[PDB]
Amino acid sequence: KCETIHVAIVCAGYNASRDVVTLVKSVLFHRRNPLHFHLIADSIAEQILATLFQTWMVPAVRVDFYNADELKSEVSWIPNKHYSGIYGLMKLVLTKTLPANLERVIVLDTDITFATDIAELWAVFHKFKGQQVLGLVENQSDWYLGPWPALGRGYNTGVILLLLDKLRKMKWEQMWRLTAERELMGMLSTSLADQDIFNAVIKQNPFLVYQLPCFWNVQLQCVSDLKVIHWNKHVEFFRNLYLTFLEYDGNLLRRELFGCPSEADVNSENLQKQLSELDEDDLCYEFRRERFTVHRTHLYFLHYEYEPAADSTDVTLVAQLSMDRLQMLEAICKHWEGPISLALYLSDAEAQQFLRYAQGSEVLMSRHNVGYHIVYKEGQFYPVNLLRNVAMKHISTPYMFLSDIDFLPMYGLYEYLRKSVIQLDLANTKKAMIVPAFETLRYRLSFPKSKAELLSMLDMGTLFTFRYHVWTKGHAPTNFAKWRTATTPYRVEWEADFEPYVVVRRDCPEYDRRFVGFGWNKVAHIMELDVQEYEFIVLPNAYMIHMPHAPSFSNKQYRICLKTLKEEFQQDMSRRYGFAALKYLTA
Amino acid sequence: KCETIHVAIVCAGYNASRDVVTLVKSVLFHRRNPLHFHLIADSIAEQILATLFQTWMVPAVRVDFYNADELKSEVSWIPNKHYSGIYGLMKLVLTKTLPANLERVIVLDTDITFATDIAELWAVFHKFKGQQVLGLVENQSDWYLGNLPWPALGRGYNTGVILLLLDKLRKMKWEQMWRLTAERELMGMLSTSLADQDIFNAVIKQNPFLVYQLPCFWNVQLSQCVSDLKVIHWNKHVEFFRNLYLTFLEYDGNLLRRELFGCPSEADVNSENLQKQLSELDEDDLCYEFRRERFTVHRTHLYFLHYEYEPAADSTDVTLVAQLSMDRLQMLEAICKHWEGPISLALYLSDAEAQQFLRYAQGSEVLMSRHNVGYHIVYKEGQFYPVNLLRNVAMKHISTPYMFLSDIDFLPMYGLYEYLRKSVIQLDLANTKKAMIVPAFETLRYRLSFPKSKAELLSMLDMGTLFTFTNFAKWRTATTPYRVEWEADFEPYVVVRRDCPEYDRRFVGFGWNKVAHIMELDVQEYEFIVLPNAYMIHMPHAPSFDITKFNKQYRICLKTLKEEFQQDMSRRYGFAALKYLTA
Ligand SMILES: *[C@@H]1O[C@H](CO)[C@@H](O)[C@H](O)[C@H]1NC(C)=O
Ligand SMILES: *[C@@H]1O[C@H](CO)[C@@H](O)[C@H](O)[C@H]1NC(C)=O
Ligand SMILES: [Mn+2]
Ligand SMILES: [Mn+2]
Repeated sequence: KCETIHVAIVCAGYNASRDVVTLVKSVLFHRRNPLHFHLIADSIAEQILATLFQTWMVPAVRVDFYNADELKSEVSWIPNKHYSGIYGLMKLVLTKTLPANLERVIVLDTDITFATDIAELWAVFHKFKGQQVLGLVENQSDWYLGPWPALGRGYNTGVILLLLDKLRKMKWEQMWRLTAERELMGMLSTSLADQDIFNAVIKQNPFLVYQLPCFWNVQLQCVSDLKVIHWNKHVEFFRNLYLTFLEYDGNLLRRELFGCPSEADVNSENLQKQLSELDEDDLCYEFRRERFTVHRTHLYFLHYEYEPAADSTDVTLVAQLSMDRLQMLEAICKHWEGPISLALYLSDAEAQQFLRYAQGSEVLMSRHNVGYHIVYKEGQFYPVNLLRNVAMKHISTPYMFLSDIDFLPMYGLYEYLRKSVIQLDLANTKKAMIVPAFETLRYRLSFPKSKAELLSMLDMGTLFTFRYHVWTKGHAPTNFAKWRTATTPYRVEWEADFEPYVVVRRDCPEYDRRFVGFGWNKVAHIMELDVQEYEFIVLPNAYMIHMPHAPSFSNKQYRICLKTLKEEFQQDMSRRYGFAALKYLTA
Repeated sequence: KCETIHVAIVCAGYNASRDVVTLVKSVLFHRRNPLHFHLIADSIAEQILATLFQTWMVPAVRVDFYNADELKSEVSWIPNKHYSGIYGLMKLVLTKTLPANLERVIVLDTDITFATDIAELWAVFHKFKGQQVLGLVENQSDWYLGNLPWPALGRGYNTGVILLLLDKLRKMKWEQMWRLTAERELMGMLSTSLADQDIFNAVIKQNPFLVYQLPCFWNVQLSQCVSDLKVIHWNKHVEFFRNLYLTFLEYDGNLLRRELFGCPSEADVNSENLQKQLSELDEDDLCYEFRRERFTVHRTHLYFLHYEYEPAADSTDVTLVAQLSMDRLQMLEAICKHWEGPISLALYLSDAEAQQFLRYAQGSEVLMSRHNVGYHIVYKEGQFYPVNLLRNVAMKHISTPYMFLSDIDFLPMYGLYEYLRKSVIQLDLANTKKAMIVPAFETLRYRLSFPKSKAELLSMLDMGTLFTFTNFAKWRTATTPYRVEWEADFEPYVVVRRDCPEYDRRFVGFGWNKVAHIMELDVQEYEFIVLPNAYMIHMPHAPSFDITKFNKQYRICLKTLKEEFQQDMSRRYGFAALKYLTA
């Protein structure tokens, strides 16, 4: 029928989070039933996958999280060759942690790929008989034939089918615990973690197992017949399946399936709401719809480790990019030694291309303090403020430096900003520190190593003020004339369309998502800063340089619609704040 | 069983060719039986689809072509408001054109998508009874029920999906039957609005016993009856069906090369030679992947977009030839602004990227205004950028006697096209083996004012904003084309006769690909002539993913491929080759 199929997965860390996304893409493509994922996760996986599934909005898919750390005390007495083995052991205790009403589940490891509809494997449960409660595929390796005890060749636990009711009725907890203790007296440690334990139980209790055909867990023989693949001539085809699912557009999987009632979690309810309230006749409909659009988000795509800073002064460089600016990553890493947060607007293919590039970069693999957040492409305009908000929400520091992927910061800018947060008393007062922005017209080989070199180059016409030839306003309030000779930080007041690059405390106002596509977004943000009486201080020894780039993908209606978005922003601001808004409209 | 299912499709033109590839993807994803396609095609479709199925190498799939142009006289007497309707009319004559041994077929239109195994529809033939020979789904529009009309029975029927019992149709003298009906109706109605469909309906009006009505769900006309829907007919609830269409558009066609699990096929001979060549290789060699990719066959889709070439009066027309990946799509409009003559492009894409490119072109006025650009899709496969396969695909399929072998990242000078034509006449390229060199420069400025004369070019060089990409002084001041000799690692951009030697397919990835090509031109005694007034400029761009590929072993293997080229050259030619080794 439309019965819901229940899938339990243990997943800890960043790699497992990626891998489970790939598994889930595989199940969804061929699925025809509702799905309920029970993710037993550590804190890292729980955060990443929680946000991921919230923003994915897959119809008819429920996801429950179970804290895996709170489970280690159940299996930590069983020694393992690899510490990660403890997570494997946790399958043994699913009967305890899963809800009591849940009668049967399919357990999968993260390196499993589906090649068919999961309803078939789920249907195999009906062929169980009597005291059969475990469904497993023979271990296709000769590990147990030549080592913990096993029944014949033994069984692989990458794919397990559990009758939870019967397992609870048989008091499975006591049984596997006794078996484990009894065998652990002789064998000192488990090599293959849960797998070992399971085989011993099935060896001791050969009535428990129902052997699944080889083809429900193809451990990489028996291409039509192969249905579930397990990684560790026909290999090239399956590697192409795996690559096909890595790169397959997750957004295509939001497809609804009738016959079955769908569930719109809570975010989908409100999205449907907002898209209904809209005026379809209005010619800026795409702008309003992308004001409310929800993108798949995969936080912390790569391994991440932040080292707690002594001071409460640490600063994160925050930026966003699409694939055409991948070239900037390493450059920034050479110039900025502190933590970095990046929102990357990619397609799934581009996400995996980025994966390969980053793993093949010495600088990127040596940096563990850069969080790379993937916002998957959707719709027609570059959601610059969505991206900025995603990057700036997920930082590990009290202060952040809001930059572009296209600037290279001054060498030593990071430590200088920390000294500045101390010097300008950013801990006790509401201030926005400005980093003066300059530009170059072609890539250069010697980067200025001092403000004196900066000034010499500027006097030769090889460096210029940022956007100097198009919008001299926007950075003119910085006053580069007095910055030139200044030695003390100095205060500047707000002017129309002013758009500096600032370092601020992390809980500052976010960007307004109504301004999709290229427009007056940063200007609106700076106005938001100025109403809340953020003080604009220019730093006498800081600077950043914009690298030249080709334009990225100008209809008259688009100009008109931006103008209407600007108007509606000023009107929501007049209502939002009050008399304070007036000094900005006269601009 | 392993019984073969026969599918006949009428396809003319470029749009139809893309659409039929989509149809075939959807059939292959669900098929479990061998397949035999009967493609009734105009010349364009025959060229396109012949190459596509040759390179696709789908197991257990046979493809026969029937020249549709030689069939026009069968139906041209039936006037239509659309000339394209003529190809529709050709369904009426399948009993004549399909082979005599062929008992039954499924006829499909190009805009059909399958959602299930085609053997189910094929089995529906067994429910036919008595004098029934035509299987059709009711027409879901109200076209025949009112003024929005040819005679029809009730709703009428949709002709996008038809089941034909060819034996009984031949015994019934079906040709005279529908012809009689067409003429009788044609005396009253002056022309057909919907072509073959009308005539079919007229027959069913006159002969209501012929039809077996298929359920609506074998031909869902979209312009309700979701699990039960099996075949979709294209023309809120839309998003589900467009997502199926997107899912088949984006599916990796190469995955459909999987073997038929129950039935042994023979994969013609293109797989026979691929298998031979991949067996003869030495797997112990550390450049095995390069050698394996020397012979890989990539799925190829020539003329992915509408193409229309205007025959040149004189025999001097030149084609700009180039290759690109998705990351350089931005360049197309620029090249079209600089080169008004014909263009042939090899695009190394995935299926998703191919459909994204379709969208991009559909939204570009400069690209839609140009009908003289051929877009050839070489679908990605393997590990290295098959640059010379790409160049060869692009340069073989041109419409002109001469070709300009360029790179996607240069913009040619304005008016280069006419200059090259005038040059082929003055340098007598019709009677002699010559390679005209187009001097290539480069800029590091991203906001460049493109020089509109050689004098402006030279000033920009004198101010340091342009630089070379020989005696530049001889070119600087030259006014006559001049001859230059070959030198080590020589690599100019040349305009040559269309039958010059092709690129050597062993050079996968970036290395001595062009060096070897130019070296071939020099052994076959082409003259290198520099044009004094031609030039093209390299525009700065973000790097591609070549930047990732270029492992130590990859450097070693590229140098090894150069060595092996020189060695095969010494064997093929002789002492004339030695002067290139001494370099
Ligand atoms: C996770 O993958 C990264 C590279 O993608 C690797 O450096 C790291 O060691 C992996 N973590 C493991 C194997 O625990
Ligand atoms: C072919 O399809 C394209 C869509 O890309 C359309 O713009 C064009 O008008 C079509 N031409 C014909 C003759 O159907
Ligand atoms: Mn910029
Ligand atoms: Mn280039």
